[PDB]
Amino acid sequence: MLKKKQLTVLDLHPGAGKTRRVLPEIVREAIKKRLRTVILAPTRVVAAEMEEALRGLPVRYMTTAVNVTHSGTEIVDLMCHATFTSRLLQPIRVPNYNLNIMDEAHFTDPSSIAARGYISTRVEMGEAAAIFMTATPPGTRDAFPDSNSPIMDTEVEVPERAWSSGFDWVTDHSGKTVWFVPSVRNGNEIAACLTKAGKRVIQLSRKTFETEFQKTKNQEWDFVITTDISEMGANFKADRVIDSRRCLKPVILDGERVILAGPMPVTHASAAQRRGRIGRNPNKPGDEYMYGGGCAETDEGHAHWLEARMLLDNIYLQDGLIASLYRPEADKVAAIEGEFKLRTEQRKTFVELMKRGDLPVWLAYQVASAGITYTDRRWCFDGTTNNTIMEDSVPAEVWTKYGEKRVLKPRWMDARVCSDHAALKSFKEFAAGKR
Repeated sequence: MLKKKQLTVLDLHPGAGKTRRVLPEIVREAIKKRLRTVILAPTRVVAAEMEEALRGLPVRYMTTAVNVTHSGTEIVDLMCHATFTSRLLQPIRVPNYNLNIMDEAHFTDPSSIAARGYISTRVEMGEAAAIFMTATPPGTRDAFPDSNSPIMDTEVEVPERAWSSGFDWVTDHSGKTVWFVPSVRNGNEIAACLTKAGKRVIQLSRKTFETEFQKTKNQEWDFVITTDISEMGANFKADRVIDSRRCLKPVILDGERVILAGPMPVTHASAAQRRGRIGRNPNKPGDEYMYGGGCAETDEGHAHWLEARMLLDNIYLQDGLIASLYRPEADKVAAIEGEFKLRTEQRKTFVELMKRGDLPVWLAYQVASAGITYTDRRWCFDGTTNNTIMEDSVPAEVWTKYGEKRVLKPRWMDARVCSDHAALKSFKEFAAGKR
C-alpha cells in the first residue's frame, strides 16, 4: 500500500475494523518508513475515536477535539477532511504528504470530494500514496454488504410525517433505533411524534453533531433521529435502523439558484452506510434494518460535485495545473477543469465567505466572482422578488449594518441558507453584517 503512485481502496465491510485495527497497523508502518502522513477524519467525533485507536503512537492532532500535548517530533498529522481542504485553499503551507489516508472516504460533502480529487491527482502524478478507507466506494451498487452479524432486512412503508395509526411496529419495539430522515425539518416532526408517544429522542444533524452525539453516550435514549451525517462513522449501541431511504439533493437551476430537491432516493452507498450502523456486534445477531424506498444514483448532477470543482480550481497544485476529481466520481458533474479559477483577491474573498461567512460554496463563489468584497452585504437585499426568503409564511427581515429594516432578498438564492431555522438565523446574522 505504502509505495509512491499507489491508491488503495480499503473496502472491508462496515465494522470490519478498518479504523480500530487496520489504521494503527498502517500508521506504525508509515512511521517505520519515515513517511510524512496525513490521516483525514470526517468529523471531530471520528477524530477523537482515532486518538483512542492510535493512543501511544506519535500523531499530531490538528483538531481541538483532542486535548493532547504534542512532542513536536510527530511525522503523522491527523485532521478533519474539511480542515485539509481549508488549509489547501488558504495561504498556509500544507506539507506534501507522502502518504494520505482518508477515513470514511465515501463522505460526499464538497470539501471531502475536493480532498479526494487533490490526493488522487497527487498519486496519479507519481508524488504520493493514498489509502481511501470505506466499505462503500463511489459507484458501489450494493446496498446490502456483509456485516459482523446477520441483519434482518425488511422493505416497509416508513412514516415521514406524524402518524396516529398504521405503524405500530415503530413504537412497539423495546430496543434502540437509529432513524435516518432526509432533512432536519422532517426529523423534527418525526421526533415530536415519537416524544408525544413517550419515547426519548436525540436529534443529530451537521451543525449539532459533536454536541448532540455525546448525548447518545451520556443519556438513555430510545430513538436517534439523524440526517445522512451519521453515515460517516457514527457508532451507536443500537439494534434497529429505520431508513426512510430519502435525502435532499442540492441542484443548481440555470446556473442561477440552488434548490433543495426531493426528498428523493439515496444512493446505494448511503443506504449501505445507514444499514451499516447495525449488525456490528457478532454476539448480537438479528439487528433489524427497515427500509422505506429504493436507491438511485442521486449523486449525478448533485451540486456538491460542482462545488468540489469550485474548490479544486482554487487550490494550487503546480503552475497552472488543476487537480481532477477522483476518477470514479468525476462524471457526477458536467464541469470544465479551471472554469472557476479566481484571481488572487476574488479567491481570498471566496475563501473568507466560506470560512468566516459560513456560506455554501456555490453561493460564496457567486458573490466573490461578482467582484463583491467580503463585508459588502448589499447583495443580500437587492435580488428579485421571487428570491424573498420567508420565515413562517412572512418575508424574513433584518436590520442592515446601516440600521435599516429590510426584507431579505438575496441576489443569488441558495436554499441551503434557509433549510432550517438555524440556517436562516445564521444567514440573517450574515446579512446584518454580524460576521
